[PDB]
Amino acid sequence: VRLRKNVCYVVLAVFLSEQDEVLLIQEAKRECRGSWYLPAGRMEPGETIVEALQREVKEEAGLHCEPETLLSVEERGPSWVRFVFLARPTGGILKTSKEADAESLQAAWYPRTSLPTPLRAHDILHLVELAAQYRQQARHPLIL
Repeated sequence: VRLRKNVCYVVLAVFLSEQDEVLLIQEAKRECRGSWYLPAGRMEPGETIVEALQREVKEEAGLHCEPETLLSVEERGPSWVRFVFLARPTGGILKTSKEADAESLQAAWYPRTSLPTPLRAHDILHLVELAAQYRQQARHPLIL
């Protein structure tokens, strides 16, 4: 729970439902306004990694969640790190266009196979595939 001063630590949530839908958010940030991404943001000092994840999901999408696995850990140089969790919903209220504000314009569930446009960046396509693969394996355990 101690963070280095000149390091940026990011958490990102991939939700992939039993109906093969992904939870996306429509960015209110001026630097990518109206583009679509996954719930994500920067860890704050004093929070655990999973507390950060839950806060960002709640702020951006309105939902309560729990992590199911860590799907990917990425660095971009030594001063940027991202923890990409698979998460699942455990309560809260989906934050729709009714609540449009500076945290997010809306949150919405889209078919993994028919994602909205424009996407903020195309790295989440791979992160979503990781989730699809984990879900596939979980439903096909292959016990003889």
